[PDB]
Amino acid sequence: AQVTCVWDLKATLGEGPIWHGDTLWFVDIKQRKIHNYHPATGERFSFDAPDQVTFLAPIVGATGFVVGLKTGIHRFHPATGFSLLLEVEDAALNNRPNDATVDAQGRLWFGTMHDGEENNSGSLYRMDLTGVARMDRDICITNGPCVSPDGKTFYHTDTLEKTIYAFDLAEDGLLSNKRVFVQFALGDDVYPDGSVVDSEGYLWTALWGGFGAVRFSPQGDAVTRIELPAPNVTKPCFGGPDLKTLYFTTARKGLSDETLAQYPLAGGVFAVPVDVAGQPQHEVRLV
Ligand SMILES: O[C@@H]1[C@@H](O)[C@H](O)OC[C@H]1O
Ligand SMILES: O[C@@H]1[C@@H](O)[C@H](O)OC[C@H]1O
Ligand SMILES: O[C@@H]1[C@@H](O)[C@H](O)OC[C@H]1O
Ligand SMILES: [Fe+2]
Repeated sequence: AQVTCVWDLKATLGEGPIWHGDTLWFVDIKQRKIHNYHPATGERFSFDAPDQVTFLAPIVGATGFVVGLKTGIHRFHPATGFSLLLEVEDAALNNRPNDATVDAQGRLWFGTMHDGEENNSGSLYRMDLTGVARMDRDICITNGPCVSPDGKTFYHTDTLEKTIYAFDLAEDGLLSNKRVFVQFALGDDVYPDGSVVDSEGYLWTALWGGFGAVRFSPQGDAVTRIELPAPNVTKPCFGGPDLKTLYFTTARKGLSDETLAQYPLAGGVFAVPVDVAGQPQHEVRLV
């Protein structure tokens, strides 16, 4: 259908969109901002973060959000700012968190990455009521943790290796039976960024350098591709009254001034109606 640039925000690294409280929340990692977009009114709110902020997740029985800062996992509320919840990694790695999801058990799955985007020092983490467990390792840029509606399949992306993996997800939160789900052969400079799983179990993957997003069947076959006037698309997010408005964050990061003049809406927020609803956002169980 028609794609609308609903917020010509020109973010440096728009990322981590979630639908919460009937509005769209997301981040600009590199401008260190949390953004909030109210589609019903067009109202926009922005909050400064004391470090790069990479993901947002709401909390069971509590206000505010748990967020990924470069310095660790924090609680955030607009009224009180940021407070450290826990550190996950040696700061010496020059890592930062990146993408995250909340599964149906209130577990927060989030990745880390080399902030310099060169070292294979990133990991996957599972944060729940039993603590924080390292689930995978040795990945330069992690991305797009997500779970299927039935809770039995978990997807995770190695962006620079152009590969999405699928795992069996057990009821105690353990992973097994890792296998290639999709390896990207869509162009020299096209990499999978963030992904979400829709209500039918199909995977939507935003394309870095691919000017859009691709919907994949549970068997790993592309069924639909959405074009946006922005070379780097970072993550999809289902929102709107019935989770049938697919929002996308995008990024100006990595694009030359010439390319930005050619694609000036890069870094904007885009919305397109789709036929299959997304999954409802889950809240993290912190205690
Ligand atoms: O600009 C990028 C910077 O933000 C990142 O930290 O390191 C890689 C650079 O390309
Ligand atoms: O650093 C960026 C990361 O945050 C994004 O998820 O994938 C693209 C990278 O350039
Ligand atoms: O080769 C891959 C193909 O199998 C998948 O369906 O679409 C993505 C391609 O990269
Ligand atoms: Fe990402």
